Amino acid sequence: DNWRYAHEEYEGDVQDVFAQAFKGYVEDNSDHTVQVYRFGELDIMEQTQNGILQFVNQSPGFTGSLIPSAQIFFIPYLMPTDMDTVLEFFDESKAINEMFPKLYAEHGLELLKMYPEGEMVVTADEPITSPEDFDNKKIRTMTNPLLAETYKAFGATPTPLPWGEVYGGLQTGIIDGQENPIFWIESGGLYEVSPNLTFTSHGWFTTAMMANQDFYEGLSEEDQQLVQDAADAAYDHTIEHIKGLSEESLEKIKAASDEVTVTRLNDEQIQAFKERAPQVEEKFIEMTGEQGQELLDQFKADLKAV
Ligand SMILES: CC1=N[C@H](C(=O)O)CCN1
Ligand SMILES: [Mg+2]
Ligand SMILES: [Mg+2]
Ligand SMILES: [Mg+2]
Ligand SMILES: [Mg+2]
Repeated sequence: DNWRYAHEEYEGDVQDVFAQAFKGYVEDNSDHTVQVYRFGELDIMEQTQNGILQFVNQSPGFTGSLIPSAQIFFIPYLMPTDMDTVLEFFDESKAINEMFPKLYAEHGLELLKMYPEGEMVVTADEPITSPEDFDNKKIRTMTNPLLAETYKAFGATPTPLPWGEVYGGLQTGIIDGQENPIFWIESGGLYEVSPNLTFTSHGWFTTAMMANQDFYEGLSEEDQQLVQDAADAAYDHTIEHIKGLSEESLEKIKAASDEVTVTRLNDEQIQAFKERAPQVEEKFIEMTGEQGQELLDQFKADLKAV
């Protein structure tokens, strides 16, 4: 059979590395093919829920509108800063590995893997060292309600836009900045039009890969196990890919542009942003109720454990 798989990124980007590794495993261990669509090549969540696509890689930044619990990743300062700790969290978290699949299943999706891509970095038309520096800045975010609340809490004017409108928007001043991992800032050339990078340490860009659940449940036991084993292979390959990637990506940006500036917030500057985090957490629970509180409690337990 041929299984269609869509993701949000371009050739060679972190989601594509995961996708090609998944494809490779399926094709090396079966007679099936995986047809991968990169960004723009086909909405993708709609097409997966209605069965046009078999697999989709969608980030909580977008899925959080449909699946409110996925907004948890946008509570700032909740996630750890360092790669090693984040990796252990994604490996061991009940919230990630048991609770989230149930929440996705409510929407007709078989959640196969969640994984990190890289630390979130702000880019803007000036260095952002305090919430006051965000005042009257239009900062583009992905399109979920809580992420807009995070940026409002930080002092910015969130301008939730889809990805396609971002480069041009920064170029012509529709927006004043954005947030993304360094590998994407590099690969998308965003540093050309948004040259001041600030490492706020507030979060990680994370993503999820899932199947249409009716499709998955219709597969033979053998093929279901093939998919699980492919997802595991892809996860391991991708985790190895992201090791050192942010550092390499930043060196590439510095090599390409003398106009780029890098601001790393110190502990005092970080605390000023962390002061804004609790009211975001309360909005998350007001958006998700007792079920959201249960997830958040487990997510926090899991972070304590690592
Ligand atoms: C890192 C990344 N950013 C996109 C965005 O900010 O819309 C979505 C796909 N991947
Ligand atoms: Mg100002
Ligand atoms: Mg204002
Ligand atoms: Mg150098
Ligand atoms: Mg040069």
